[PDB]
Amino acid sequence: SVTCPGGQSTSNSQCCVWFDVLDDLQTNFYQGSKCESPVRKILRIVFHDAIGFSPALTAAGQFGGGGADGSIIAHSNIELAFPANGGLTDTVEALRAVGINHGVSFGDLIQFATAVGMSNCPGSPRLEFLTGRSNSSQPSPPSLIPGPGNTVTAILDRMGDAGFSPDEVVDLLAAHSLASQEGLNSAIFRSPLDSTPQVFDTQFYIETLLKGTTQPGPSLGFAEELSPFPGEFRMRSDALLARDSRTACRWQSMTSSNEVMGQRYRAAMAKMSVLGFDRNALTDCSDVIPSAVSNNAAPVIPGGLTVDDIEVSCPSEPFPEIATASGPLPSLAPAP
Ligand code: HEM
Ligand SMILES: *[C@@H]1O[C@H](CO)[C@@H](O)[C@H](O)[C@H]1NC(C)=O
Ligand SMILES: *[C@@H]1O[C@H](CO)[C@@H](O)[C@H](O)[C@@H]1O
Ligand SMILES: [Ca+2]
Ligand SMILES: [Ca+2]
Ligand SMILES: [Mg+2]
Repeated sequence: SVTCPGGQSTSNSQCCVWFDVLDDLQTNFYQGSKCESPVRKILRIVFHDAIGFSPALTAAGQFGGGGADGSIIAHSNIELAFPANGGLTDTVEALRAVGINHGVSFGDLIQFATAVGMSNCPGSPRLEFLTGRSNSSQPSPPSLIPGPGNTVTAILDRMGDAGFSPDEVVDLLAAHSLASQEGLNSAIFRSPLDSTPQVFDTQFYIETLLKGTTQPGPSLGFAEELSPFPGEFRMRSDALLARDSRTACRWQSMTSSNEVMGQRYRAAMAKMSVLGFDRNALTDCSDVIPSAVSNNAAPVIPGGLTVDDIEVSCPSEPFPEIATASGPLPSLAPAP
């Protein structure tokens, strides 16, 4: 182990630079270690950056993309033109300057920012952080990012090609527990995807399974479905994934334990963090990531709804026993 200039101990000298980056991101990018829009955006970026990897394209004699190579920043001119990459400009620009001023690769920076961002959100696991990804990259081919109107088959197909099994697709989606939408229905800008957009918990999995009864906006936008209460937005792909036979059971098993959800997501994320790379070539700097405060709230079916309102879709196991909150129906405020 080594002791960096500032006095912090670490297992590798290549981790030292990150303590400075941590200080920078928390102060400025995160505006005081907060769990607001900046974290959710970075979470969109890390997914959109890494999934630009496709062994099948490579098989068809084409460039399949370099994965988590930081290409979304390096080639933002091309990638930010992608339909799926709307609303990310200001975030890409802010990160570009951080990577430049610290001499760290874009690929590594995006991964670091994700782990650090999540620590500011109660309930989040301590994500793994590897460093050593090259700073060079080619722009990602278009159409490698799954969209909200895609069919479950198409989604599982794209993710499978990248290396994720259906279970892992459900695990990765835990990120929607700290999410809102800004571009699917602008009339309800920043409507949350679950009742706790600042808490990494199982509410997302529970709420997407409740019967859709409400139209939160003046109209139902593109790829929008009815949600269980005012202020909450339900994306079509989440709705289908929650109920599809190929993913239903994993989804349901994610409702009762925050601990299990965290562990699974963390594992899935570690796998996604190295798409396009060989982890044996990277250096482990996980010890730099701070812990997130604990979330002790129990998973609950909100607003007087009961298990009778849950559209059970898994045939092999009963819906688990969880708490029920008293009414009335909540009305979600926009995410910050
Ligand atoms: C089946 C794959 C997925 C689809 C189809 C999908 C689609 C979307 C869409 C359309 C939005 C709304 C963006 C907007 O209009 O502002 C969204 C938001 C979000 N997504 Fe995904 N997503 C998927 C997987 C994931 C994964 C794996 C992550 C990252 C680990 C993630 C993280 C986020 C976050 C945090 C937001 C919130 C952004 C914000 O509040 O500004 N999603 N997702
Ligand atoms: C990474 O590449 C960009 C150009 O894409 C450059 O401006 C930046 O300084 C490079 N960073 C490092 C750490 O080499
Ligand atoms: C529920 O009420 C909230 C405020 O408490 C709104 O944001 C939402 O659109 C709905 O009226
Ligand atoms: Ca990429
Ligand atoms: Ca949540
Ligand atoms: Mg009822």
